[PDB]
Amino acid sequence: SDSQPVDVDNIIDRLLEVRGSKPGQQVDLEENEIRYLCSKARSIFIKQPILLELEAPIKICGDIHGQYYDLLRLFEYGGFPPESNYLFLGDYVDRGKQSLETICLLLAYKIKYPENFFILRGNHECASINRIYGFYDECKRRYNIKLWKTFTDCFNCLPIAAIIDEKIFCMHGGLSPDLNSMEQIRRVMRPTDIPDVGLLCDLLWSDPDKDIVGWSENDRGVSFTFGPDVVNRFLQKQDMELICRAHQVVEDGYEFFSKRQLVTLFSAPNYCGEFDNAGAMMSVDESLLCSFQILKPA
Ligand SMILES: [Mn+2]
Ligand SMILES: [Mn+2]
Repeated sequence: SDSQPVDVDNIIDRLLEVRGSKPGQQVDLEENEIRYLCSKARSIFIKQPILLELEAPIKICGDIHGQYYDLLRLFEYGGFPPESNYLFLGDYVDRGKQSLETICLLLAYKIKYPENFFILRGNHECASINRIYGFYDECKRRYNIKLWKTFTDCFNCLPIAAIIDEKIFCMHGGLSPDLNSMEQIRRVMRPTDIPDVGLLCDLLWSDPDKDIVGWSENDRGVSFTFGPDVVNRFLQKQDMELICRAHQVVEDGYEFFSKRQLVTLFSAPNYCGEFDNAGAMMSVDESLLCSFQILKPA
């Protein structure tokens, strides 16, 4: 009577209520509502495979980094669920100052539309990184450290890659020298933190590099860079048409690599208030043709 079961439809309403407002306006979610979001989505993440098999049509977004009103802006261009299906590619928290609203809306939509809304792990969906780039501060300030740990236990169960109609391979970062076969991705055990070495690390951290042949060291201090030859060989070996990744700011919101064999998507316009970039959202139709909706910075 005083207690109630958490209602996901009700939480989505309060999250979308600030649509007509200024960036900065928060959303009071109750601490048990957020634990419900984390625990219910965690259960869905664990049931669903760690390598998602998805079907077009689908809209795809890159990094968000707590720019919550840009998340709302993306849904205004793409169609609020369930009007469009979605795949997000990671990096939901840190750097911006409304990571809480950002991840909460995504978890809510994962729970409400579990067969039509999908989110992948990025390298900022790890307790170690997000305790230096902002999400830890934000949870502590607005709630408490124990809630932040509820998020990271959930983050540790996030799927790590996706395949769209056997032809588009999707991940936050890039390829790995240890990616022997897709089965190796399916066997990655959850929950786990992101290691400093190995297949899972590279999937969430590696970068393409136009000026390299093969694999070289990554200036991020972790994982590697790969050249156009690496993408070419992987698509031949795996019989696929496109790698769709995020993880890097790109001026026009999207940017191809190795003769359009790989695309980088970035969905946070005017990233950090510094970069003057657009955001892009990639639309994949049943013919597996890709088009881009562009969100220029306000
Ligand atoms: Mn990022
Ligand atoms: Mn990243």
